[PDB]
Amino acid sequence: MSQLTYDDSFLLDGKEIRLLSGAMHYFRTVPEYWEDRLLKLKACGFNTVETYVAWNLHEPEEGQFVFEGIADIVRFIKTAEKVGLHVIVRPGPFICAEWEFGGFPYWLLTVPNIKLRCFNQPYLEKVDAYFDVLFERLRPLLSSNGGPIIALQIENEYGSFGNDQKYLQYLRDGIKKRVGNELLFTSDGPEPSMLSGGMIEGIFETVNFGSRAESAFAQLKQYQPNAPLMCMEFWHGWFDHWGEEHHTRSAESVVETLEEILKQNGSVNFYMAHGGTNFGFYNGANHNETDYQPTITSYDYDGLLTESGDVTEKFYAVRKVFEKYVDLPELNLPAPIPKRLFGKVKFTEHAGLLDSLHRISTPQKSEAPLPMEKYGQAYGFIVYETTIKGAYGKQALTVQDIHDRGQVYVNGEYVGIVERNRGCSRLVVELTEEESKLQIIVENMGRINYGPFVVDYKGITEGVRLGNQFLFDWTVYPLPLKDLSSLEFTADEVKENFPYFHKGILTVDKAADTFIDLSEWTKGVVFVNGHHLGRYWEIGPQQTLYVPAPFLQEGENEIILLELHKHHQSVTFVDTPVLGA
Repeated sequence: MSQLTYDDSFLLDGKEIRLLSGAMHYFRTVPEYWEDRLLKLKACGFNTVETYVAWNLHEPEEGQFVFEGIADIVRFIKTAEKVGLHVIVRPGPFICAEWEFGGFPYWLLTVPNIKLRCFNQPYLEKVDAYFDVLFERLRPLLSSNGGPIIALQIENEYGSFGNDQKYLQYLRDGIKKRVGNELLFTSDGPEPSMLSGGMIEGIFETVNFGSRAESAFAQLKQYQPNAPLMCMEFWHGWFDHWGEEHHTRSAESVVETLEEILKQNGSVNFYMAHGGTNFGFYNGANHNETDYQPTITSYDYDGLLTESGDVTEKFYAVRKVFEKYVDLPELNLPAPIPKRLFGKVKFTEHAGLLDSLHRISTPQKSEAPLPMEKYGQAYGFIVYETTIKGAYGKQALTVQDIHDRGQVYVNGEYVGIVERNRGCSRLVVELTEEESKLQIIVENMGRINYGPFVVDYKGITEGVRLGNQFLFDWTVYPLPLKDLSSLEFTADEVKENFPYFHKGILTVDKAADTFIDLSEWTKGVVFVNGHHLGRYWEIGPQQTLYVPAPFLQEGENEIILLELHKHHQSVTFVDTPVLGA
């Protein structure tokens, strides 16, 4: 059986090996396309593919395990094997990655007494149960069992979050028992605090970085002098938050750092080789010390392959470097996947979200506003509703706190938005009627996936108040938008500043990859044949949503667009994306 080990250098199958790995996440590309992307990586000269495992995808509700469709990690890994790649699996359980809640299921948030990523009994119990299932699926795929999985990562970048050695040791032991003799390793940033916090006794360490490999490896060598050098995440690109300029890095730049790595006899994992897409509500977020920053739908990442899988200038540039260091076959790529424009789709039908509540939700009641997790809701929008009795007059309405955006209505009139980034949590309302029906439509814009604010409840965290007076007696409608089939539509009025579903039909001669240009619109999401594309927002830099061909069918296709604020008559399908306005 093959085993990866190391002494001065990595060894596999009786020979020195340099790992040249590419990151690709199964959960970020539709399954129909996994082979295509993997074939492309192999063609570039990678010998390995590396993926995280997304716990939230696999255990969306506790005890409900999902390994189907885009979540079929077994299929993905078998695909890598077919194409001839070694596999590195990075099972977390926290994967960070710019993904909702760093891969943690929303339901962790409601576990009594839980503390994350430390030696905490409730937390470990959950990890153990999940790991028991997950490893059972992975086990046939271990190299020790003849499969392609040669290594696994123990936490992720733990040193950036904590220093709980008991936790790391427990995790190491827990993974060890569920696998074979595969190589176990950690990764961290090349800084003393990170290395001290994140290394585990007896376990190989790797570092992650975007530049300055000599420095990075030198730091690593202070803690781990003799073992082979590996950059487990070479951030050759970067990701975007809404409102940012699109991040790119030149091939020239990438090459310079790659050479630095390789010349030191370094192994490398490109992050991301293929990035793909944060479909649905799966995007992550960050928080700096002041502001919450939601990551965009596209995960193109300035990757070696584009979001839709196209080879790029970086790809050729990297292959050329690889050729200096390993002998490779003649380049042979798959036929490119066609992209088509499909033109304008008119929206002839519309439905107001506030007018559809029982069509797409079931009301729940509570004395105080609770965050959405408490109502059993992971992702999407939630409407909170209460009646105020008495004419209060002019009041300051405060949402304490708003995670992360909401639209406020009084007696069916729009009054404004509250936003997480702050000072922005207050509005002035005028309550002159005997009773006032208050409605707040809240968007979970994505759970934070890195740093100290990761305990990130969504909805309304504590309360809503007028002055200091909290409001009680709520009705709430969780809107995960999983099943829209009960919606009905008219050609009737549409109101600005109220969310509406807009429905249209796209007629397709033959399905092909395409992009929806949403530059005219303001903020929302789109569904194609029930497939949730992700979010759009006029602030950019992304202005199109990728539509994979598999989402489409010959004939009529159902396009449903939920727009939050400003409404228009149509969208247009185009053959190239706008990721960089």
